[PDB]
Amino acid sequence: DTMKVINDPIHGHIELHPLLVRIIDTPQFQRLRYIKQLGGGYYVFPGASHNRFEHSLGVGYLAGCLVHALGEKQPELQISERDVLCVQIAGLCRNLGHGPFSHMFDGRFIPLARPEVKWTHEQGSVMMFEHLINSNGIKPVMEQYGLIPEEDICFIKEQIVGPLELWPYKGRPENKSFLYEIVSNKRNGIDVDKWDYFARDCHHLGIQNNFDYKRFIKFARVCEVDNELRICARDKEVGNLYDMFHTRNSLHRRAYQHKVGNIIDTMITDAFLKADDYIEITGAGGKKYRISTAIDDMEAYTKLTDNIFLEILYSTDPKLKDAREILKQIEYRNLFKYVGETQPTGQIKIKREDYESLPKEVASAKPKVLLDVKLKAEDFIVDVINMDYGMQEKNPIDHVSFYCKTAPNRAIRITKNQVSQLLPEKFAEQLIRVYCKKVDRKSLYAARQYFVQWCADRNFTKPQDGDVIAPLITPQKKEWN
Amino acid sequence: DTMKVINDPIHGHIELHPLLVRIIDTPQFQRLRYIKQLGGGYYVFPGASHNRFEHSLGVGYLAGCLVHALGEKQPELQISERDVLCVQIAGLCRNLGHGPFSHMFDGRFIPLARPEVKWTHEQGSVMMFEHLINSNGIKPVMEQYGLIPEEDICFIKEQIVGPLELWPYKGRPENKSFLYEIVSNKRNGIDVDKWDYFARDCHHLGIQNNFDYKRFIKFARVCEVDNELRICARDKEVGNLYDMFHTRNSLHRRAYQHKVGNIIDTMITDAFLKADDYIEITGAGGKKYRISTAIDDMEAYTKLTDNIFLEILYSTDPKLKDAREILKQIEYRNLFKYVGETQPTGQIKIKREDYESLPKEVASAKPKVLLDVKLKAEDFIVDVINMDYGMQEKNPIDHVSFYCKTAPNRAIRITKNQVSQLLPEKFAEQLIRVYCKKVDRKSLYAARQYFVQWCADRNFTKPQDGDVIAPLITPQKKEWN
Amino acid sequence: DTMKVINDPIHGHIELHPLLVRIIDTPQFQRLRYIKQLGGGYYVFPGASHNRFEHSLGVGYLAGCLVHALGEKQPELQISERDVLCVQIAGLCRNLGHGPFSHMFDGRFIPLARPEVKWTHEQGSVMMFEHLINSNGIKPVMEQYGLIPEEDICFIKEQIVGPLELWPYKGRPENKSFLYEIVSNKRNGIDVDKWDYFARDCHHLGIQNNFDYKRFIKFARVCEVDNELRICARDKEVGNLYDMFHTRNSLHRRAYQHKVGNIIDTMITDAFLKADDYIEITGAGGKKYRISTAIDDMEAYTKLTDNIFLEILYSTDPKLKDAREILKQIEYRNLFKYVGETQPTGQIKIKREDYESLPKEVASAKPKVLLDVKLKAEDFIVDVINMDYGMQEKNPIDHVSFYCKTAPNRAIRITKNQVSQLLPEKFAEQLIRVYCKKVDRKSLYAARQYFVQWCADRNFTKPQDGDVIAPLITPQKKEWN
Amino acid sequence: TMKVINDPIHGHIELHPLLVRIIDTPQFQRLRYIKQLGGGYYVFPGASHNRFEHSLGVGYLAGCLVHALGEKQPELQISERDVLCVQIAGLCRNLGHGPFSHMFDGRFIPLARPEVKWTHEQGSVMMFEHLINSNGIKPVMEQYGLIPEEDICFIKEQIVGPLELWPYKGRPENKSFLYEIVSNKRNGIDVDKWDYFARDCHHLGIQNNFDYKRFIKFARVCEVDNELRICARDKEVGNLYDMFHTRNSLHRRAYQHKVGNIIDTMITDAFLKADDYIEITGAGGKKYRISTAIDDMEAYTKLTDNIFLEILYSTDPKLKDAREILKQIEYRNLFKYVGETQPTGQIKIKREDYESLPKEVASAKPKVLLDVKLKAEDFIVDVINMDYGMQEKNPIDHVSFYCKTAPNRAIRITKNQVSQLLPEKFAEQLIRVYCKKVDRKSLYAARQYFVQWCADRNFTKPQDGDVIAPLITPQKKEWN
Ligand SMILES: NC1=NCN([C@H]2C[C@H](O)[C@@H](COP(=O)(O)OP(=O)(O)OP(=O)(O)O)O2)C(=O)N1
Ligand SMILES: NC1=NCN([C@H]2C[C@H](O)[C@@H](COP(=O)(O)OP(=O)(O)OP(=O)(O)O)O2)C(=O)N1
Ligand SMILES: NC1=NCN([C@H]2C[C@H](O)[C@@H](COP(=O)(O)OP(=O)(O)OP(=O)(O)O)O2)C(=O)N1
Ligand SMILES: NC1=NCN([C@H]2C[C@H](O)[C@@H](COP(=O)(O)OP(=O)(O)OP(=O)(O)O)O2)C(=O)N1
Ligand SMILES: [Mg+2]
Ligand SMILES: [Mg+2]
Ligand SMILES: [Mg+2]
Ligand SMILES: [Mg+2]
Repeated sequence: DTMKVINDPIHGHIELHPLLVRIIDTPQFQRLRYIKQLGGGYYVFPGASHNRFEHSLGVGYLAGCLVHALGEKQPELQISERDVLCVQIAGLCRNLGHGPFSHMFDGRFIPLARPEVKWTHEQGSVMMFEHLINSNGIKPVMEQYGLIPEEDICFIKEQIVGPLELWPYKGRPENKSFLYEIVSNKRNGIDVDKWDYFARDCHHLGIQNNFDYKRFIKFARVCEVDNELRICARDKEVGNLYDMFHTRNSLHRRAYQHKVGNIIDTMITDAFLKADDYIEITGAGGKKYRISTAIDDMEAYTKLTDNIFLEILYSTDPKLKDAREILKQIEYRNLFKYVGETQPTGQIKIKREDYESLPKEVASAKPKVLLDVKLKAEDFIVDVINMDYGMQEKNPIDHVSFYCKTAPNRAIRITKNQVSQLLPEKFAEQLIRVYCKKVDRKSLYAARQYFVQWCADRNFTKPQDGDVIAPLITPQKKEWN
Repeated sequence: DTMKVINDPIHGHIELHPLLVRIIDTPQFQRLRYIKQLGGGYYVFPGASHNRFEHSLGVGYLAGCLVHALGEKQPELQISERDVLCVQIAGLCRNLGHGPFSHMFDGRFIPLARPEVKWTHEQGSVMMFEHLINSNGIKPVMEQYGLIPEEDICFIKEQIVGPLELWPYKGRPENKSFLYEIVSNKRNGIDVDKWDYFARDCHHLGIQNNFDYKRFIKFARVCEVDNELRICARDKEVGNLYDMFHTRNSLHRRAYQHKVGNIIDTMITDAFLKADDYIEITGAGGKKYRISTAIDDMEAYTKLTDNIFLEILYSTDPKLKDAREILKQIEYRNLFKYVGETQPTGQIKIKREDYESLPKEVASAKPKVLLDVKLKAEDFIVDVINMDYGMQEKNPIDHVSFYCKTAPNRAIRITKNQVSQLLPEKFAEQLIRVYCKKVDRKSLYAARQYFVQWCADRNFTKPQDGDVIAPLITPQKKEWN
Repeated sequence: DTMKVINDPIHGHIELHPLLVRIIDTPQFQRLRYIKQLGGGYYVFPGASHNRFEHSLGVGYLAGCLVHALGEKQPELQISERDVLCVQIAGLCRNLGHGPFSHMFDGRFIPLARPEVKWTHEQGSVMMFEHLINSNGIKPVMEQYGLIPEEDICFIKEQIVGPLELWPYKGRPENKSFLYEIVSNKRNGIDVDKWDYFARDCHHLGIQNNFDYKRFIKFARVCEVDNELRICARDKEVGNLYDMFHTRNSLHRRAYQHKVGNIIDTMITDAFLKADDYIEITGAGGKKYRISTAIDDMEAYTKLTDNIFLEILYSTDPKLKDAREILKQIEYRNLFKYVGETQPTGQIKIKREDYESLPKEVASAKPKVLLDVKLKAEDFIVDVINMDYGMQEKNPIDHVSFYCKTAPNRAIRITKNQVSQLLPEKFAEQLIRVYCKKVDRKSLYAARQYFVQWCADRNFTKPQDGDVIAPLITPQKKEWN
Repeated sequence: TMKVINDPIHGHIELHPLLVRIIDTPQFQRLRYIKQLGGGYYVFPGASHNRFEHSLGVGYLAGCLVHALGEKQPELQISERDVLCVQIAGLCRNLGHGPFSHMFDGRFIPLARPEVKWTHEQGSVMMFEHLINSNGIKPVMEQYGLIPEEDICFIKEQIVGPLELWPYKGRPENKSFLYEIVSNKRNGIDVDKWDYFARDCHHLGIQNNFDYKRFIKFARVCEVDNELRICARDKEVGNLYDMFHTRNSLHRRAYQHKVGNIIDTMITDAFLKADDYIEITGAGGKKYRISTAIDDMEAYTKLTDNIFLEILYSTDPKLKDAREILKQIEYRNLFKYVGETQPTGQIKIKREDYESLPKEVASAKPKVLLDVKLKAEDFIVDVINMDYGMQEKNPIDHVSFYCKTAPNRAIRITKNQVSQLLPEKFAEQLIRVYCKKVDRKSLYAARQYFVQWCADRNFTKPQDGDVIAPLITPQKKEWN
């Protein structure tokens, strides 16, 4: 038996071992062909038609490259063909649990539709994996290639979700600790999933990627850090790591949190809410699930994809009128309208428990201005976006180990002051976007007065356009002028 | 009134006129987001997730580039804003008629489901364009921006499908003849649709593009050729024009006619045929249409997209069983198996009316070999692919006009023997691929012996691997050495 | 007369007006073919073989794109073909005054050869432009295309060096003020020269570019600011402008100030100092000049290119032995050895008058360790590098104007707090690199100890590898751990 | 420890320290001062790249191909030692290039030294010898497990072929396939091409059609006529025809560009007029000329693109003629392109005839009234042989393939098994004519002689023939 070759525009010709092919050629993996990587970003960036499927191949490919690289350079690590496959499998499978429109589903749909449940795509990836394995006769095929399903299935799932329950992992011991850093690096977020999506999202969005993962791979080594074996970067490359998270943040600003992309994701989510009662997805034993409950049964979830959008769009059932009308207004580009953007100030930190209350606050504002129409809470959306370097307030580069040229086996720490003064002083912040559902000229004018008035009242930053959109309101606030 | 900017990975930041934006923001154009450009090719090239929507924006942009370039260099042509917009609209809309999986629908499915009808995506584009214009109050918007609907609608349709019936066109006179060479060039095939898909398909497939469309635009001029003002290429660019069609042929060979890609298209088509009695598509006044009759009402056709594939795959209806199973086999990768490729020799052409007879002819071969199983006509698929330079046996470069540096207004002609001896002798050929529906080790062995024997019997070329797949058959034929 | 097309790998097919062709085809322009853009950088990045010539074509191209784009969108500015040509010429001739190995020459060599005189490549470009025009008969050709020599030459020089002495410019009035911001923007540094070197350097270096100059041009508008017409960016592009300076700093970190690149430049400069007396360059009327004095006569400077490197390398005269040995060490790669890098803490900064004393300070450190050799001051090279966003301590985005979508003719200001808390808190810093001229294991061992001890004594930052290269030294300083 | 180098084409390349010692010599570093495409840079301003970085990439790619063969097929017994000798050959096959690359051994040496037979390959072998001996590389080689007696011979043989029956001494015939990596004499499918396709394209602003990585992935070693050879996958045969189509296309667009070539020619004339006056020092202190530097490697080491500027900046009265030609280049006062034509039917122009062609053009008698009469010396006639690397032969007839169902069995694939759309011929000649007199009247005359001459010889009708010579082309019925 020989390898399958697959051509990918990002990575070129990738070789896939027959076990990986077996996993890929299943309904549970192929499902990822019908889930757009960037959700509603396709409706803003017309090149972003790419799906989770090809992203997963790439992650699997890169996990293999990193593990081979480490193995060829340091044979004393005892990296086995078995470890390589298990890392490739984890990389292939870490995106299995995504739902329709990727981050729209667990980021917006599930939290509103079922506020009580605790669901992430990572948890889904682990459940969908198990389902893939059992439904498809994968265990014997693993054994055929030297894998041991008892330990290795555990290893794979641990790589995706972390500790399943003082070394906390059963899949592998502390001397393979570095394997846990490849696919999903819980310590600092420097992993191959980022490296595929940087290169791949840039290719499709029409933005260029400034981070060189192949250079990182050539400089990476394993060293003993606090009695674990860990992946270490070369000292003088610390600048590139900082830039890696800078790039992540700027891809979030330019594309992933695009103000129209997010409002499209919001309109899609609203339509899913209105359709949730009347759509049925046949699960295991012929049982019936909703869009919001297909997450409890992997056989139903298997069939939950972006197709839901077009089920609703093309439906004739009058119970779906409301859902269908909202999708129709997306097609006509009759979208909820962007009013503006602001941030908090000092150490105001807007908590999740207060998200529901923000539209009422905006409608409660009392601008000293004569207004033709008057707007209510229902007429406002307030979207709160938590921008960070992947570790809330923490600097992930403080959780990175390095080595120097003169003694490559010796791990060292590097602080922000040892690198540059031109680096960020904070590593997290919030943006607040405000939109109005009432879109004629007179409503939009009013929305802008209320909005800027509210920014004034809450001591938020002056919107960039504030003097233009609300010249009677911005003189009131001393901090602004 | 301002231009929308859109960012395209192929062309960068494209500007859209408000009238173009009102056309794009309709159900009839937006449906092109759910039709893959390369149909089944996504299932072989994982980067080829792109859809018809982004290709159409590009054709529209490049149509505008070529018409602006001509207008700037040659003001005497009297090219107006109005002409520019109609060329852009024809370019944006020339792909409106595509069905599910693009060329699969009009090249595999409709010929087999509706043999009696003359259907092309071109004729669909015109029907869909009229439906788009009437359904969305576009005629007053055209008038708002200085177009004259009865004249300009005719012009737009003529650019897409040719004369609607001296000078055969009603929309513009012969002094504007060159404008009909931009979006769909019936004389020699050199047009902006090709240029967009060379660049876009190559970006997504992972095969680099070798044709430079920007260089062609820099050198393009309008000259008088037999009493019409036509587009002329610079003399010493003739070589790049030959390379253009060489590139087109190369992409057909590597990607568009990939042997697995074509058989996935075949399987899907099969699923669609078995499903066609049962799928209802709701059209005008709530009447119901079939997949095969959606082409008869544009309201229904508006809703006929790649969605149909997943409607079938996720159906529970027992009546859709056989269709659903074929699509499920695609997911497991249990595909009909490729047996080999051959071509006709000498004078033999194979006409479209002989296609049905071929699986029978393969089944009737009598290979002199020990064969465990016996295969019937219904076990074989025979795909006949007509490969050419866009004009059957004709050299399209014989239908291009050139100018020289010393007399830029004087059109000339250039023959093949004035360019190079390293150019093709013929400009059309046929490939014949044979596949087997039974996929076991023994049926496949038999399939190979029938196929190679059939090749020998019909005097076709020796398959490349023929001495390996049937070592006992290929000795018999002296022509094969 | 028609346009020359040139194919550039960065911009594609650029059209050049016949006047521009005439300026280009002179010894004074063609000179730039023999001057490497990145100096000694090619000896580290083997892709960086590019010369100032192609970069100059690119700057002129982009200068025309920006002026044409402003003209098309805003006809009310009265941009004439005259203005376009002059801006293009200023763009082409901006780099005429570079010397051998570009920034090496005016950044290292001239300051050490002729400490008293003050020479910049900007003034060199103005003096070389004049000599180009005068020696080649360009004035009459200017007039043949409707330029007015006395106004327009003044305008061209002014766009390069700024005012030649309260509206300070003679070449154009205040109502064309925006034209002074295209080629060399003295207010904030946002200009087309950067845009060309970002794309070009990246293409050659093998590092990818994050900045989209074409997006910036699409969003640019001229608006009234303090009673001046200025170029304004769209408000919500403010983040991209910050990203632009971030990309510049990043290229300086990775490439332009590479530690080995800089030392090669330093070694080359040392060879030129040793050669300076003996190399003769013939200027106006057979007067003889040195490498250091060819900047006084433009006929000599025309003949001063990277060729100097090879004339020294290939020489056999005993007078040049010392120069020739240093260049031979470059070939053998027996370079001065990098010791390490630190930065100053607090807001101490090292003034340019202290730079000479710094090698003596390093030799005067007394690390408490067995050293087999003592090093003297002349064994050390100390390279101090100012990193900023182009305006020393200042935020150049404070000197940029913006407009918003609701009133596109109203200029506004945006402050750093209106953008992001993730931005740099400072805009300038110093790097200090230390190298040793004695390269054997013992001397380098000692240099590391002198070095780290000198960092400790001065309260500079702990070198990243300090614990590894000087473990007997770093324990003394409590703050380091 | 490896050194890492960032190349824009290939990315981060790892160099074994033995490679680094070869590279860090005067003999290898001189390749920094020799442009890959010669006078091409004077037409394509992106093509500033030199032979140095091309050499690195051929070295990297030779390494990639041998490694990949070793990993896929351990039964070939490819050792670390074999990998290093193949990387060195790859690295060193360009060492013998002279100023402006193909200008030097294509134009200047054949005119200045017609007596001698000289190629850049021979020069790469002589330069490699000098590199080794001048820099103490033999003991460094021993230190990494190489054996200089055998391994120097193997490296040389990889560049130049056999140095006089299995013809090779550097390796036995079980390692036959290793001779097919750096410079493949059987069919021209080697890594030198792959690097230049990608590199030249990147700098020229033309996009490359060929996927070398895909080729490496599908490559295998099989036995073919009692010899191990690199074989390709059967279905990749179309890609191989494409590779040669790409090569020809790059020749047409860039390497034989009508002005690039005429700049090479002018530079070549400059070097001919300077040859008596430039002196370059060699071993034992002996002086050599531009034309005789090839006889002494210590002198040849100092002979690079710098000679062009030494001539351009010179003050010596004796160099004035050579200096003026180079100054004509700066001012863009070039010899003028007149046109292009080809022979017809079986006609083939012989290399002994090239000299006489300008006499033929000047001796033509166009029926047109002319102000100027032009002599033989006013014309340059450039004959360019365009092929698929093997004169009239199809290189894909010399490639071995394997199919999926029997990967160890070599097969042959004929052109009719592939496509009817492929070339029927694999070689042709282009004839370009230029005039050294550049005034409008001379150029108009040059055009009438040229088209008359094409008509006399029954060559192809130039493409612009009815426009440039409307009074000459109606005489020829074959043309209309
Ligand atoms: N010339 C060419 N053909 C295919 N191709 C892409 C498609 C796919 O991503 C990858 C492997 O395709 P290939 O056709 O080699 O594989 P297949 O499985 O059909 O053939 P087999 O080896 O089983 O006969 O490359 C590609 O980029 N270029
Ligand atoms: N930083 C960045 N933003 C957007 N963008 C892409 C997306 C889209 O194809 C094109 C225009 O987006 P923009 O955000 O400018 O338009 P929008 O309509 O949302 O803003 P408006 O002008 O209405 O306020 O650019 C892009 O590539 N990079
Ligand atoms: N096929 C091809 N040829 C040239 N070329 C590049 C080189 C050069 O930068 C630009 C213009 O070259 P061209 O050959 O068109 O100009 P030339 O001046 O020799 O021809 P003329 O028009 O005077 O006859 O394009 C290019 O990319 N591809
Ligand atoms: N950030 C960055 N730096 C360098 N670089 C390029 C230059 C060069 O071709 C290759 C290796 O450079 P590096 O700086 O890593 O090596 P050097 O020999 O100086 O460091 P050492 O390891 O000896 O300390 O990469 C690169 O692309 N990006
Ligand atoms: Mg296959
Ligand atoms: Mg908008
Ligand atoms: Mg020309
Ligand atoms: Mg180093």
